[PDB]
Amino acid sequence: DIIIATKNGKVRGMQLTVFGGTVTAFLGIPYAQPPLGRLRFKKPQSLTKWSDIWNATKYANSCCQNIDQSFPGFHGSEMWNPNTDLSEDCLYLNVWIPAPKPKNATVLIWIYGGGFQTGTSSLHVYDGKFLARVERVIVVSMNYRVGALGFLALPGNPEAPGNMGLFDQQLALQWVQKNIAAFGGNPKSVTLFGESAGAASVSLHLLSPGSHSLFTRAILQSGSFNAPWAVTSLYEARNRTLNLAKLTGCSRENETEIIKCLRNKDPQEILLNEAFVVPYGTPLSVNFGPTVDGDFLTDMPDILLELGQFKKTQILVGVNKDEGTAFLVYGAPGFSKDNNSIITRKEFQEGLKIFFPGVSEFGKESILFHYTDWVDRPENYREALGDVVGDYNFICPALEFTKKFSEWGNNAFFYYFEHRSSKLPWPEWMGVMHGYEIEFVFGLPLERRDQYTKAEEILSRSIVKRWANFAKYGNPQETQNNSTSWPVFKSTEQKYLTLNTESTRIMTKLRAQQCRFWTSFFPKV
Amino acid sequence: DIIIATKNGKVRGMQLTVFGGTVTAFLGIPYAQPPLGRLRFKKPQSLTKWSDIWNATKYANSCCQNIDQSFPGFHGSEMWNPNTDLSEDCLYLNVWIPAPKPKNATVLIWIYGGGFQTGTSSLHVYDGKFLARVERVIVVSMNYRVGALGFLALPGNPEAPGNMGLFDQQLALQWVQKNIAAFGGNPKSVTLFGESAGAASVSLHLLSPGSHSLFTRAILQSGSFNAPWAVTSLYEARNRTLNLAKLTGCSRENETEIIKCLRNKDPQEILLNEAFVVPYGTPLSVNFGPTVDGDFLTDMPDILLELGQFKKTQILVGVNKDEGTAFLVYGAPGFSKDNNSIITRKEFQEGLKIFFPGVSEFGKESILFHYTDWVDRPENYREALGDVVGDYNFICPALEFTKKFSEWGNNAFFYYFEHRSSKLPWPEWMGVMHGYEIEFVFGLPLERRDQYTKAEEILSRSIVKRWANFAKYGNPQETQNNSTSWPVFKSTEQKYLTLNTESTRIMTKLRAQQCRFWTSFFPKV
Amino acid sequence: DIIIATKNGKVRGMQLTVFGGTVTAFLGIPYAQPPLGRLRFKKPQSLTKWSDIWNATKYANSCCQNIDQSFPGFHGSEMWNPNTDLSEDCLYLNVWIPAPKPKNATVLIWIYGGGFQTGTSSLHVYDGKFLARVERVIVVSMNYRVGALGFLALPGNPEAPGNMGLFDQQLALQWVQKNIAAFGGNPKSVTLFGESAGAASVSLHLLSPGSHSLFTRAILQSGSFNAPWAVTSLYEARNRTLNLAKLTGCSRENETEIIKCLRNKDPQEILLNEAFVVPYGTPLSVNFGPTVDGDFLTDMPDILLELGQFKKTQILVGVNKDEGTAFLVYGAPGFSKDNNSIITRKEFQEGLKIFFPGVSEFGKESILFHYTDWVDRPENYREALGDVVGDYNFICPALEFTKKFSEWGNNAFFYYFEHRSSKLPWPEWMGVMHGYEIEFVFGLPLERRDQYTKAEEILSRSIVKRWANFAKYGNPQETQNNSTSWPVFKSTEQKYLTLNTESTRIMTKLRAQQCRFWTSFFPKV
Ligand SMILES: *[C@@H]1O[C@H](CO[C@@H]2O[C@@H](C)[C@@H](O)[C@@H](O)[C@@H]2O)[C@@H](O)[C@H](O)[C@H]1NC(C)=O
Ligand SMILES: *[C@@H]1O[C@H](CO[C@@H]2O[C@@H](C)[C@@H](O)[C@@H](O)[C@@H]2O)[C@@H](O)[C@H](O)[C@H]1NC(C)=O
Ligand SMILES: *[C@@H]1O[C@H](CO[C@@H]2O[C@@H](C)[C@@H](O)[C@@H](O)[C@@H]2O)[C@@H](O)[C@H](O)[C@H]1NC(C)=O
Ligand SMILES: [Cl-]
Ligand SMILES: [Cl-]
Ligand SMILES: [Cl-]
Ligand code: NA
Ligand code: NA
Ligand code: NA
Repeated sequence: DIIIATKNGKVRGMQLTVFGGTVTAFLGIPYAQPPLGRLRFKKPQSLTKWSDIWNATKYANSCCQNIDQSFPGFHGSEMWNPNTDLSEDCLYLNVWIPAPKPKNATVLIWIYGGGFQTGTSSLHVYDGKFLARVERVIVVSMNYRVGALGFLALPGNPEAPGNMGLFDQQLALQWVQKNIAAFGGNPKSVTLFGESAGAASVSLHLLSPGSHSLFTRAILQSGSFNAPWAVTSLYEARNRTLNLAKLTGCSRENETEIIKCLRNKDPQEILLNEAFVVPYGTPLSVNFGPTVDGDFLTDMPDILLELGQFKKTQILVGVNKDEGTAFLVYGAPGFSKDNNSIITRKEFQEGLKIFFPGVSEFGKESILFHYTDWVDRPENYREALGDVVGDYNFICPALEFTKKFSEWGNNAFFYYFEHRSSKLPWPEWMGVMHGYEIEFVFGLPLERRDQYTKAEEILSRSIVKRWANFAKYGNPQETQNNSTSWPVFKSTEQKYLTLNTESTRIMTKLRAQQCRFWTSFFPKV
Repeated sequence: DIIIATKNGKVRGMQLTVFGGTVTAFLGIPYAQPPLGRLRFKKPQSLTKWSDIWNATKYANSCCQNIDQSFPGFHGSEMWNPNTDLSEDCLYLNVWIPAPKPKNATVLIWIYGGGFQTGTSSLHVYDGKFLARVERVIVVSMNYRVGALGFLALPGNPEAPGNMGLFDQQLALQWVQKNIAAFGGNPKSVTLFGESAGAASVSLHLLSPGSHSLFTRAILQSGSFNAPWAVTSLYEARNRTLNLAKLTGCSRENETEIIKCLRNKDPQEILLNEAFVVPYGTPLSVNFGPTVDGDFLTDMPDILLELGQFKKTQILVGVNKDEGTAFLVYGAPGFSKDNNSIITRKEFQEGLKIFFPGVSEFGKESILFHYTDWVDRPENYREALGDVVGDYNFICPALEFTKKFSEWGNNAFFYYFEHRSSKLPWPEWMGVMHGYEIEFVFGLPLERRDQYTKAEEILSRSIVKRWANFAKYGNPQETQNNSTSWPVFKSTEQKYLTLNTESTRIMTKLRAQQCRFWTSFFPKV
Repeated sequence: DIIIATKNGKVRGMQLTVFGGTVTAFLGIPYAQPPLGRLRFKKPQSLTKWSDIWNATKYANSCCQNIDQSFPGFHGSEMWNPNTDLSEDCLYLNVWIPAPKPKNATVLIWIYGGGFQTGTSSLHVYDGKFLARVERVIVVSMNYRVGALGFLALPGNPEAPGNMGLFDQQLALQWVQKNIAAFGGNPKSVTLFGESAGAASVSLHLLSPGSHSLFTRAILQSGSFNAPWAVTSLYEARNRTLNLAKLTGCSRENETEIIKCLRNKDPQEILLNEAFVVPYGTPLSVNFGPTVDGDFLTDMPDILLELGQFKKTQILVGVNKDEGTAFLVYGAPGFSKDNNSIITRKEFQEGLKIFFPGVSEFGKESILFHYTDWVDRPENYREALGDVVGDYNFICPALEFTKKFSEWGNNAFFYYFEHRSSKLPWPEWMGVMHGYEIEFVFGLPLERRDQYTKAEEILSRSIVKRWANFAKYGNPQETQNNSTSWPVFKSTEQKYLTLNTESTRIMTKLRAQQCRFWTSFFPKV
């Protein structure tokens, strides 16, 4: 058996067989009072207490959230949908600990992405039992509130202050500071890692003075708060909150009255309306996300970043080669997972309209300009629109974050993931898609039984070791198997490392031309 | 009289006449519960307590261990055999303190070598009364468990977790932190020094976070954990533990059952079997040694070293000119202490087979290649095989440890001991053998009565002062008698200092060609 | 009235009129138990306690000590003799505090010189009322034991451990740490300053870990522990202690018996014998001085200095142009204060014999060599012998101390005092004598009534300000009156500053040729 005495009381885990060995899992440990009723929209409140043993033996409810129904039956999209019941009663977390119980293990705290609107920690690709087996770290993950239930903002108003999902994340990190030593974990050795919105959330914990002391280091996969989807401004947030009240017929004179009304609405009505709180929204729309609440976040993050006002520590940051493709089949004309999507100039022009709703005419023409001069290919426009979307949304904000961060003294490591999963269910033209490094990081290809190639095992093995070396030692080398040394990202040289199954290479200045466009010029339009 | 009140209770020492003066010795102070019975194989447990006075007036039991019987009657080998009764009841330590009682003396803590299989602190060449007389430091030494009784590993299993000898060492350092101030010693000024396995153990205390706070600085004579004999991997350890169970007919389904059985076996049966737990073993075999227990040692030490995860402090590291010769007369064909051992190519080839059991055919041919191109000498092959064995085993791992360590900021000093003791009982062709600087460090030649030359007195005097200056001031200069300044070992210049009776010289890049072979190339084969 | 409540109880001071203003003096505050009887030769014991008010209204007893009787009636020498009753009951100190009572004044603690054999703090040239009036610092001075009563050594023997005068000094600094805040003084802003043996004592407080925390910064006028008169080695000390026992017929089997006997002898018999405990002694002889006691001082100070083992802080160090002249009229042939002492080669040769008793023949010839090649002057040999004595004894050890100290990172300032007091009672050929900057430092020429020139007032004014700026701010600039900036003494450039009534100049490499002789070469002979 395996009871562990936490501050809140005792909890039971379950033994897992992994790679001829054992991991102990604690699935579904509550970390907050369920945010129901009076508590919906509020910050997570400290969890009651309890005698008797809590069975943390299965994954807990996933938070309310709209589901991706664009490809029913399709593993590509469906692997991302919640795989446990939705419920507002969702403030739970998971612990994988090596067997035997470690003495002082480094801890990795995963924060899932999904645009701040969706996601859950119980996804198969977020399963921590491998990292715990293989690198002997303890892996933790938590569910946090998404969509309006997690980010509805009416700032300076504790009824719905904004940022509740982040404070959920924070409360979980805290639970780790208070309880992980009982699990053989070292609260002084915690690395947050996360992907996409998850990566952005991690970068926001680097800015939140509330988070400073609740972790050691950070990893950002395909996301950073300076991405253009990451932060709703106070204006658009308030607009959106009201727009929502309107659609639920919860418009009121008084603002606490609006909240009180929104709290009698049922999750579904809120979920159903979340979509049209925005004018023209895109496949990247973040209807309810992080804002400048003057609590988690004290100023526009761009200012804090520019001015070195953040946790001084090492970071590991990275993006995938074809970041933007996943999004083009959610609205872009003549794109389809089911053919090769050779599109015309005219179609390219219309897709911009889709990704840059407004965004002026000249703005769009300037994107078309920067992106349509070439060594002349039917796939030209198709390739270009994916690259427009990844660069603007993922790659360039990540390279600029690394740059800005690194300028203040800390070591930074940058990777460019370029391996297309041999099992990817999406078609070929989509390439190395957004989110498809995660399974490498979590070490699924280490599982011989699971239809990955040998080369894939090897590559995941190495990534898994670099991630682990990073968390434990702030240095993501793989020192034993005669590997390519990963250099720090300097402003000036901007070296980054390439991850693939063949030649792993040191390279400089990723997307140089592209990012000058997006980073210098584009904000001005 | 001379009682000193320790935490555990009072203890009595004895006055020694030394060099027209007095040293106070405390020999055989218990520091742990005797590791007998239920406790065999476990970590050392905190020592009972006691009223009445413990007489620490003679050296205590030496730990169980196999004896070197290759030259009965021969002082060369026999000087190393235990010179007190063997017993599992062996967790004792010794204190030499200057008279009069010092006010705040720096402390040197000796850790003996002997391959982790043998050794004891009561050897005549480890006698601390000279250092205490001459440099007025307090010298401490402890016995720690060797062989399986000290290193039997079944990891994650407190019944035999591995590394018990190291935790013995650690517990002794602790006793020093808790008690040495009562002896006029400064717990804030402790230098660990040790030789061979002892040197490796010291280097492992540099990695063990458990040891960080229990000492100031370190000296490594002819040994470092990155030597190829120093660390048993988890695999080979477990293999060896089982192999042992098998030979004692202690194979069991359950693993605690295996330990329980091994604990009813008598030390001798365990001692007798320890040898053939290994396939083809060599004269350098370490059947039961340090492992990655995830307690004393959290990861492969090569990684921690490579990644700067160690105590930041000064080190003094060194090797002897003819490190490998001692081993060739324990199995190498046509070697003998009793003639000059001119050997043939064919004999050289066979000796490699002896030192590199397997180790591929090409591996051995590459050693023969690197080592058999010369200015053409009958002693060629004889000289070459000694040099193969010292370089691989002692010199190159020590130079690489210094290099790696020094890269993180700390001052490092490197010496190359090249004086052949005028009393060495081994023959001439063996040169400046492994272990034969110890008597210089401990200052035996300072003893006029003892058949050393004047030049030898002088050289020991100087070494003794440099060691002392190192421990007290982290700088191993001899500042008064117009000496050669010892420079720090930098990566890039790699200056080291030569110790002999004539010209003491500054030199660069010891065994440059040789170590590139062993350090870069050889691990790959 | 003016009572101040110290830890020991209340004390009364007296108002002084100074420069149209008021200083409050506390003269003769006890700081230790009187070291009489059982206590003679022991370390100073913590002072009883007391109700009622101690009148600290006049200078207290000066410590036992032989008097200079070479010029009865002569102000030159007699200004140095004790000007209060001698008594073993002499452990007293003085405080000058500005009126009105300061809020948080920097404190200067004067330690007098006199070869460790003589001196007292109540000398007119040590009067702190001016510094207190003019720079508003609090000035403290203490009497400490001199001669054998203060330095008799029998090391490791608390009956007479050596160094009692230093521990007297230390105990006084302590009294200042514990009590000066009650006097409006800042215990965190204490600068020790002292001259000659006093300067050496200051430099020894830089080495004594016991002193680390009892002061901020240091000033060394004409003295440093590395001067050849400053430290008696353990041998010569013990020799001297026994030699003394012999002359008092206190030779005994047992060593505590020797002390017990020496304690029934009356101060005079001890005082009378102190002189011939030495073979051939010189005018610079220090019969009983600092030793390596393994308490105040843990190792030969040369080693600690060479190895950076000292308090890291700023120092201000300096010497006078004609350091050695004062000594030549105490034994050197054909020298006299009463004529111009043109001496012959032969006389020069004999004076060396006087200053370098033995000291080999070649040693003396090498001094004559280095010092007798010139632009050919009858005063040649007379000038040369003064310069031999000052360089060896004062200048070169001070320049080398500054050099060595400064190499470890701290700012150092060096001055060369070159003004001959217009009132000096010694004759002209003696030039700028040893000890005759003190009156400048203490600011006597600020006193208009006192027969100094205007230029002298100005120069003292400036010195007094630089000293004050040094203590308060660690930087001895005089920033207001368009002065020459005092540069830090670097190893390499060795800039020092010249103090005189006309051109104050920056200069490099004082006595370059001379010190290489004394510093490199001479120790070898
Ligand atoms: C690619 O497919 C696009 C998507 O349209 C829908 O899916 C395809 C596969 C058909 O089943 C069609 O009935 C649906 O409208 C087409 O718009 C696009 O033109 C096709 N492009 C090609 C074949 O290159
Ligand atoms: C050196 O001796 C080797 C060791 O063999 C043994 O010891 C010698 C001294 C003899 O007593 C012999 O009976 C033993 O077998 C010999 O193998 C080797 O050939 C000898 N080499 C020489 C003389 O150069
Ligand atoms: C300088 O005086 C030296 C000291 O000797 C004594 O003092 C002098 C002034 C006389 O009063 C004499 O009776 C004493 O012996 C003489 O040794 C030295 O030769 C004199 N040198 C001169 C005049 O240049
Ligand atoms: Cl690689
Ligand atoms: Cl030398
Ligand atoms: Cl000036
Ligand atoms: Na542009
Ligand atoms: Na090679
Ligand atoms: Na010379």
